[PDB]
Amino acid sequence: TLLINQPQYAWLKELGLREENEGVYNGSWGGRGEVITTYCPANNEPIARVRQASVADYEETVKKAREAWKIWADIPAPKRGEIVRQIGDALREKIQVLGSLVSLEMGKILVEGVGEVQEYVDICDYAVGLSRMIGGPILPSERSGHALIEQWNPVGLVGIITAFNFPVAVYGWNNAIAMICGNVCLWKGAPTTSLISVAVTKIIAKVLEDNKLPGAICSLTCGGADIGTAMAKDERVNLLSFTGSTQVGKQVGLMVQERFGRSLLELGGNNAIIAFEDADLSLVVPSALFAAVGTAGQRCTTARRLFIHESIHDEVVNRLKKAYAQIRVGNPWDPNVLYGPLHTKQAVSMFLGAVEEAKKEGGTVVYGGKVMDRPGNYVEPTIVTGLGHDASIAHTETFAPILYVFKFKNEEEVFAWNNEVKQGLSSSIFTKDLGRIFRWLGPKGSDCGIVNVNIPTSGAEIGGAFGGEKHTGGGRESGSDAWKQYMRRSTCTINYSKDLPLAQGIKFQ
Amino acid sequence: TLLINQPQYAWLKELGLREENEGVYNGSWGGRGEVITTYCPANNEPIARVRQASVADYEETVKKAREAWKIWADIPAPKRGEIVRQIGDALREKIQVLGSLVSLEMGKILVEGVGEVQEYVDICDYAVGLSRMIGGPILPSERSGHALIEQWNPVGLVGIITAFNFPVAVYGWNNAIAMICGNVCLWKGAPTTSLISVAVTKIIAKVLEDNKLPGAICSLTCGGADIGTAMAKDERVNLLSFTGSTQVGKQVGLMVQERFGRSLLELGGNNAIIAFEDADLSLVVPSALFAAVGTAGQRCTTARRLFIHESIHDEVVNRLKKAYAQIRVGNPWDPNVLYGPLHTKQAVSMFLGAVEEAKKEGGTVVYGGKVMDRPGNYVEPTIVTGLGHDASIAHTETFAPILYVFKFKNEEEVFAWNNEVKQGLSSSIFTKDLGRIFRWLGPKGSDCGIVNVNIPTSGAEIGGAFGGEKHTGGGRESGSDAWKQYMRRSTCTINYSKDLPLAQGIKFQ
Amino acid sequence: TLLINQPQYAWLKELGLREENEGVYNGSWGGRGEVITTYCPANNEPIARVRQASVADYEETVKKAREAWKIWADIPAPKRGEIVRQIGDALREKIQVLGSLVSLEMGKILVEGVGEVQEYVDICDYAVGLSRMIGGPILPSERSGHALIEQWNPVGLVGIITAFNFPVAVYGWNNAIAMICGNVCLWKGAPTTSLISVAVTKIIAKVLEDNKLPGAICSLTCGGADIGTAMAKDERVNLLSFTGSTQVGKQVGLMVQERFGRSLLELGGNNAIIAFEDADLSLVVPSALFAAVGTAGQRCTTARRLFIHESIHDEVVNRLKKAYAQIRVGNPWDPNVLYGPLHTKQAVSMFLGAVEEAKKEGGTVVYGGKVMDRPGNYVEPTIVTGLGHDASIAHTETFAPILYVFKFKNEEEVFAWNNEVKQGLSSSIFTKDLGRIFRWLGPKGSDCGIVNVNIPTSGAEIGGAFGGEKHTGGGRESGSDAWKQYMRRSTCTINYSKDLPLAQGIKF
Amino acid sequence: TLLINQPQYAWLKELGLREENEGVYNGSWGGRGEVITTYCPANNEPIARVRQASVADYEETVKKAREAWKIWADIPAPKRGEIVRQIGDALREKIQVLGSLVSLEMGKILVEGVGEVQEYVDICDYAVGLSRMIGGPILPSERSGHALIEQWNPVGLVGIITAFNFPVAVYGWNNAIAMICGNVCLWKGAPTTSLISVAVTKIIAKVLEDNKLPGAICSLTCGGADIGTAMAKDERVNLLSFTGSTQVGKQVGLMVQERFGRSLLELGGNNAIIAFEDADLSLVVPSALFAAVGTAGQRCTTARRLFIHESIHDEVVNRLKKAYAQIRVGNPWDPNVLYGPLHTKQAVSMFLGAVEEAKKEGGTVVYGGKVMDRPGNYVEPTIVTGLGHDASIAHTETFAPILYVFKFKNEEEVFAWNNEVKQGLSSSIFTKDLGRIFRWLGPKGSDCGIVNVNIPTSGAEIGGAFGGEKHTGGGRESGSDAWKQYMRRSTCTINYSKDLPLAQGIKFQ
Ligand SMILES: *C(=O)c1ccc(N(CC)CC)cc1
Repeated sequence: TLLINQPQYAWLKELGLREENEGVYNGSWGGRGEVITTYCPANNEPIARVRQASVADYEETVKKAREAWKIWADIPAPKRGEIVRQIGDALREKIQVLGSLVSLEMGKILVEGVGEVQEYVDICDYAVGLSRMIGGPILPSERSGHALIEQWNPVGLVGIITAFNFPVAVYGWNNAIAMICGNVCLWKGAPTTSLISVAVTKIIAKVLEDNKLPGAICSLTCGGADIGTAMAKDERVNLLSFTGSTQVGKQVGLMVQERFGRSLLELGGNNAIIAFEDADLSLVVPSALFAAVGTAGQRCTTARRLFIHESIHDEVVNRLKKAYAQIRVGNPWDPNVLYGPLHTKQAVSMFLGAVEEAKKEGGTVVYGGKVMDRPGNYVEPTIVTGLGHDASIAHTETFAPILYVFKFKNEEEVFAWNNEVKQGLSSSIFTKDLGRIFRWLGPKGSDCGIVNVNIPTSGAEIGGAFGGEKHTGGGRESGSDAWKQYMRRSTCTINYSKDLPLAQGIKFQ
Repeated sequence: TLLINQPQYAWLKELGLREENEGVYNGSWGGRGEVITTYCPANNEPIARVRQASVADYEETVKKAREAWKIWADIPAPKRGEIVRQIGDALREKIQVLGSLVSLEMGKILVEGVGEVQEYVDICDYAVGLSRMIGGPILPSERSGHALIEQWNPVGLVGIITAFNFPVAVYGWNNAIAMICGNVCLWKGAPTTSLISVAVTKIIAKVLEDNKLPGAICSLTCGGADIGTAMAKDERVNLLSFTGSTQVGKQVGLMVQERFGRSLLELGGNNAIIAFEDADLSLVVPSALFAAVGTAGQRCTTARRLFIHESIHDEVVNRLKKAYAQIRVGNPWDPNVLYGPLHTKQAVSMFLGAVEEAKKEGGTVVYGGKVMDRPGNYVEPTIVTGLGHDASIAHTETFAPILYVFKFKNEEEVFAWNNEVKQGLSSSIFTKDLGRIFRWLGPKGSDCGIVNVNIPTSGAEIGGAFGGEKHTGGGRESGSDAWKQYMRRSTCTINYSKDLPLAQGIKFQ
Repeated sequence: TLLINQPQYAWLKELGLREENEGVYNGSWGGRGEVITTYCPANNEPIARVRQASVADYEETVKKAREAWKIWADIPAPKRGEIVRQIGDALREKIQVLGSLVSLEMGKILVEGVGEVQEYVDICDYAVGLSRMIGGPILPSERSGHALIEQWNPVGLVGIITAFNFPVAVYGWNNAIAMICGNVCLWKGAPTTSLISVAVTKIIAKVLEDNKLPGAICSLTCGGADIGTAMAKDERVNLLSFTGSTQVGKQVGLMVQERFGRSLLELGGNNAIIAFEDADLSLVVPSALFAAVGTAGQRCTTARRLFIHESIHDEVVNRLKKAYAQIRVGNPWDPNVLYGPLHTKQAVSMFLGAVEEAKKEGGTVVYGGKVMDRPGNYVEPTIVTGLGHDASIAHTETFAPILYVFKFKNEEEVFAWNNEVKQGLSSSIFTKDLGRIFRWLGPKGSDCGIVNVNIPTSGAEIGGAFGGEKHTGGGRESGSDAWKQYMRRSTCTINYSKDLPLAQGIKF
Repeated sequence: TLLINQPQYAWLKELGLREENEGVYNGSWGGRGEVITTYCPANNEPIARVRQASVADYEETVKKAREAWKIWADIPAPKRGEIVRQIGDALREKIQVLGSLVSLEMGKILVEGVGEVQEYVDICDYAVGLSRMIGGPILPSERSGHALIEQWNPVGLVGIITAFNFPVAVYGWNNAIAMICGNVCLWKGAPTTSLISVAVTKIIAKVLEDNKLPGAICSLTCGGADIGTAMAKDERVNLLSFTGSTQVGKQVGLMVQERFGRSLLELGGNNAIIAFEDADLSLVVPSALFAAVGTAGQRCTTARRLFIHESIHDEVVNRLKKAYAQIRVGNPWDPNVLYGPLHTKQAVSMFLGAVEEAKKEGGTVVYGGKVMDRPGNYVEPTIVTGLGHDASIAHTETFAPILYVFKFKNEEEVFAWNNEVKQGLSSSIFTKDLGRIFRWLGPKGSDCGIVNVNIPTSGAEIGGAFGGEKHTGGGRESGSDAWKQYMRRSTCTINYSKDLPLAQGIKFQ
């Protein structure tokens, strides 16, 4: 029996969810594709069903979205910002129930569920002001009687593919920025968080409908690999923002590049925390814990590698283990719980696989490493010591709560060890040395898109451009001038004079 | 026998050119790959020889360049700008002999040869000031006692692959920007302009060596497709700047995405001039002429499509016909010449082929279309009417002086025809209508990277970012914030406070 | 009796307004100064009274404001933006009663009273995003192992003196930008719009109070010339944003410059519309009309000079006559009314004085020019022809609905005539000539702070920096990088190396 | 007799200086005012004479510069940059003789004389690139069919009044920026450095004339307070850049404000150095020495106040006195000499008076404090301890090598002590504490325009905006966006649509 049919989950109806929901929106609701059932990862019980998009659904949707763009692009950017502001308020009005759904279908703890929705509300308030600012410089032309200007226009249709772990905010940050930039959007979320994608889409839909705007401006085509690949190969998709694993992201990027389209890739992470001898241990230990076990280690910015100086290595590990024992586990919707279940049953298997490989490669499990004997997809937060820093499994992103601890001696080698992996999302060092801090930020420091000091790998905010380097994709979202990725630059020369070109010996007229 | 061994060409020696020249520079001069002889396209005679890089030479060069980066990247950006300043002066001191070499080996007329070198001089002076400006904003953090900064660092090794038509300035614009940004450069130019590449490298090498800097900061590895492919597949090449055809650029782009590297693609063009009924025809006819026949139609920004409104179609054509008949043909280095040869004999084959396919697709040759009985690779400037705007040969970049003329009635359809091709480099309308001019610059206007008004498609300067959209690659060079393509962005959060994270019910210390 | 005591004006109570109101706020409410009574320009009746600030009130308010700054400047800018966001929402909840108060105490039509409040609401939303963006560039130092950064910090206390014609939004645009930039604010509104100042202050106070912040962050000291003069001389006022007449602003600027303080001046205007022969007359006539008679000619951006090409002059004027006679007059809060009363009785007399002085200078009144025989400060919309462009009364800002119409021949001279006056706020041409348009925007073009094409002199918005040149002050508000005027710049070089200076022959 | 008649100073003729020189340059060279004689501060001997500007000279010059502006303003900004580039070149060619003139007439040592000319050279190279960059943003209008652009135009005539201590570079940095911004310049340098002003003018004059440009673009009218006051009152001076004392600057500022003009004020300084307990003393001692005695303590950024923590107070003071004794004083035009003479005889009097006023204030001279028995205006570098930090002479800018030393205990109070004075030009702290450094840069830190860490108060470069706060004037020169002070902003809304305003119940046509 589906949870949404049980009286205790009647609050799901406040998001407009039913026993069977439509997973396509383009002004109209539909879905002739495969009917998927999503499950609560805390108890493996089925919640509700979503009818995904068929190829024909995708086709019709893309066409409706591009026709809607003809209208949306002619709307002044500040007025597009007004729509985004209204989307912000609309999310506020549903922040608790939507945050509850995120906890229910995805499995993160409630304050992170609500918090993720707040991140979307926050990016909306940000995009409202940015909508009056987007543009380029007026340059002084070297030619008398000419103007030189930099114009920015929408790319057209922005395809948005998102991962499971942040089923609201990742789309949200692409949505808010793309909309003020005059783009229409097409969403294909993770299949396992389909209800969430429908819930958000319903909220946005009403805002567009109340303002007499075509709903295809924020289109939805639920589905899996097939819909996603279609988006990657569709020339009508002017920008494809892909958020997910490196393995899938590599193929999406290659498909987009094949058709000379634009891609925005936000891929995997393997982020390290480095603790030098002069570090504040009262700061290092709790920072490492929450960055490693937060969301059960299912953040792209999760701390997965911990380099500690030889002098303080044993102490920091011992203090970590005593703190790992206090981590409260249970239902994600339980306010006393710090630590929820993994998203899927396969995630649990990957967890055990990495643990076994780590041990085989000489590692030692000083805490955890076992599956919790209880309903749901619960595993113990895990700390592994002894592995060589260049161990294969350590160089591999395992989307699970496993922290590999390494020893080091000097600044030069430990910087290289942070950079020696293929991923390049987030990084952090903990130290008080002024010279070291700036070298860390310099050309011989971290090669990551996020480079932090005395704050763990999860430290980011709206004002800055978010993304990573190398195998992380190189794309950027949110702040700074990240909006430029959602627009096309044109360099324009306007001759307003009555001057004629030099004839060069040629008799004209 | 070689031209360089003749008295009238003794000026070649002033560029340090000999009978056979080493085609590899990395601090040392060498080359053990295939020997190539480059020819003057004006008379099809051998000039001199260059010993190209072997694969082993390339490996050695990359190693030395990356080692040279360790030193170059530690040098303050303004001091890197001082180096670029001296490069500019060195080019100034050799501008006539180098300009002549460009005219001799590539085949553009002398004023454009010198002019191209002048462009490298100008971008150097520009980069000097820019070296003191590159960087990111300090942002206000949402967290108390935290600083949020945006850092920019060199990507490292910048591979530059350039085309034949601008064998100096294309590399030059990439070089000046990359160097102030802290990168080392490895250059592979077009094989048929190898002497020009060696000459430029000698000039830069002397500056680097006079400043006691490792010469591998500006490395050279002359070679063909194999050396290029090696660069495209080399992980040690952080950024690959490719300037060339779309066919080759597509494959280069894919190899780079395959290894999650960075590419900058400046590819083919099929640029259109659109003349409206209200256009000043005394401005249109000369603008169209010079944009079409300039550099024997071998500019990437060459005008290849000419849309004329029905009312003025025949008048513009006749005036172009009478104007074309006055174009002065001769050797590039001859005074007061306007039109030289095509670069290769194969390029002449393409010319004839496109002409044949044109009249087979319904086109009429109203001027030119034939080869000139003269030493070298000389063809007649050509005007073709009657072709449908969607004809296959019209949607193709034929790098020869062929101008396709079309009729249009209204503004909506003619904007679409400019945009319907796969290329998206440059575009121009000639009109006096205020509204139309802004619609042209707007979201419903040209889709090109360069959108001009009352100035032909060749209209571009340093101050702005240069590049195109769609199949042109998306890359940008020179002005605005194009320097960000040669650097990696990091978003950095610095905790300078003594605050500790919330305990969340866990007892630490 | 007072208007606030009559049943039909009971809606005033929704704004916290009483018979007699405190005109001082600094976390606490008070007022031991003189009691002022403001009046309704539509019927010359008293609305309610306000206790203005005494000297002691001013002193304790400044001190409390600078104390509150120690807390406010430590609050991260994005969080300050959140406060400004809540102020925006609080304004939305009172947008109709506040807009009605503006129509009542100031005199503009209801849609503009509401419209002015909406402008404050919009600048708040704008400031929210901007609060995450304010800052300077990290620059590449020429010194190895050195960092070069441009920092921006709040100036501290920002004094805000405002005019009567826009008694809500002018303060609003200053308040929103100043707050995200980390400053505290002291507001001295126009005396004749004291109730509006109190009402707006009550709205902001609750938000600050609900968020457990010191109320002095947005302080209010109602008062006249003496309080304003004090702010101009007070070294504890790090920035004085002044919005008012040129005459007053000049003295304000000199006092602030005397003590090496910072000033932001937004002063008078004498804004011109120029209609060339190639202009769309269907655009020119209604644009000229609304720009000239809007808010009874009481905008700083109001069109006062109209230059028309001699070939279209007579046609334009005639069409303006026919349009002017359809202008609907009445109560500003009454529907379909386009035209309310002047702000004060003094303004009416100044209106008549300019009319007579224009006749004596050789001008001709082709429409209006008289006082309307009705309750309130109502005067007819006026069009004056025949004056020479260099006439004294034309060069003078008369804050009243008077439009001076001139003829011109060439583009060169008419550009000079727009620039020849002392004011330099707004300017507009109506033409289709591509070249002329860019010349208008160029070095030989308009010398004004606002330079418009095919849109009248009142064409402005939030995204742009708002201000004028020459006798208009030179200050800027709202958009672009106008926030820099509310902060101080510092250029910082940071040596993080272990390298020592060159000994230069000396042994250490 | 004059020093320009002794063949030992024959090199003065390389700058085109004669016995009596014209001090007025517009299109022509004139001077009907008083004839001033300038003296070498090292031997109190007359060098040469300069015929200064009469009132008629000033009126003619002003009128001629405004006519020249009509031509100069039509010249594209990048082409104006080319002129500035040539100015930089001409200075390079005369850097040795002009630098020697600075040492002769002003009194600073030769490397600082040549170095000051190099500063002008460098800002010229900086300006060239900037001239392609100046402008405002294109913004999205909230109105359909409307463009919103920010424009920047020259202010017109930029009047420049400069001090004695930097008689080349201060004008230089004003000139380079003002010119590329399209303004003409009127220069009135310090009366005591008249020869330098004329020499600099002659260099620029040759450049302008060789380019067939009206020489009035860089006009010169030598004079004292009378010419300066006329500029401050002149409505035809759209911008007055004043560089000098706070006393004079105040009155200048008031006059310009009286007539609603623009002023850029760069005034007095009273710069402090704060050394905390955790400071590297190997860095502090030489840093404080060179900052205090540099240019005989006649820099506007000279360190005049020195706050040392009580724990390290006695040591640092001793080390300074030990190093102070090693300072090699002599002729400025002589090698290995670190300290030269004061500029005038009146400067020596002010020096002694300040020494006396500090003794009566309870301070103790621990080194120097007396005049040097030798020709010229030579004084001993002085160190004063025991003074109260709020002593009247301590808050006073005495333009002589006098360093007041104060003790402190905690961070909050010593920050206040740096800000407690009227001056706010430059400030420096020396420490390693991460949190302290950021607080120093924060809202509760220094109130100065230059806020340095681990570098003396003389630390400034081209890239950043140079200027101070409070009684220092508020003006900014050189880097960042300081160029906006030389131009006027306009916010331009362009209606390019065919739309008509709402009739509001009125019948039109
Ligand atoms: C002139 O009357 C005037 C100037 C500025 C404003 N603002 C901007 C601060 C409020 C909309 C209103 C009126």
